[PDB]
Amino acid sequence: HMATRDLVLLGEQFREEYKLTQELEMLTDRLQLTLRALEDEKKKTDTLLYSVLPPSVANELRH
Amino acid sequence: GSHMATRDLVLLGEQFREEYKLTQELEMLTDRLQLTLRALEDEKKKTDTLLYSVLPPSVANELRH
Repeated sequence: HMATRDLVLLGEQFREEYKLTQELEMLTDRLQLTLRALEDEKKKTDTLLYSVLPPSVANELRH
Repeated sequence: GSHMATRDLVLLGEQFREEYKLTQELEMLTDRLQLTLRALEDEKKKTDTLLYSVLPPSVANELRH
């Protein structure tokens, strides 16, 4: 017993779930970009931390 | 000797706070992810109910086991 109402409404349910997965994709895309921004910031911080050291000590830490 | 001048110290302080700003954005985004997942769970149970509801009760009961 699937009337026209139930069929239309099932169609609308699928569409609502797609809007939500589209939001999940946008969020995860942004999360990956913000992680990359953190990686880039960290590279700068790390450089600054090495820069204040005596070179033989810096050398020793780099491995 | 080491050479951490006042400039280097101040800048390192600025590096740390720039990084906290980024981790705060990461926490916000992850919060929104979990909120969006919860809305999807809520929507999925409505869809699920609709799909059971159109079946003969016996069939739905049988699938529910």
